[PDB]
Amino acid sequence: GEYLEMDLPFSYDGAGEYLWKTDDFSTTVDWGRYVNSWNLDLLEINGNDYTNRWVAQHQVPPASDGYWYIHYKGSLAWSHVEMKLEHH
Ligand SMILES: [Ca+2]
Ligand code: NI
Repeated sequence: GEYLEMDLPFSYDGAGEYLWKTDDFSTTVDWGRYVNSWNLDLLEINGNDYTNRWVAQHQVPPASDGYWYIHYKGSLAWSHVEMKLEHH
């Protein structure tokens, strides 16, 4: 299971189980830069459970190498995650 690097903003739609990594999360307080998901079985980031929950990027601790390691699992065509900036 290799973590595939991606850049923000990032979203994914549909079923499957995927491993992604990024170093692009906000580390300063910004309630506009968030992660959200729905209809997932699992969304874990650095061992923290965010499955189907809204969280600001700055609330998610990085790993000790400065990356965020994301494990996604969904079983539906409308399973979804997004990691992005609030448009307003
Ligand atoms: Ca990057
Ligand atoms: Ni605008």
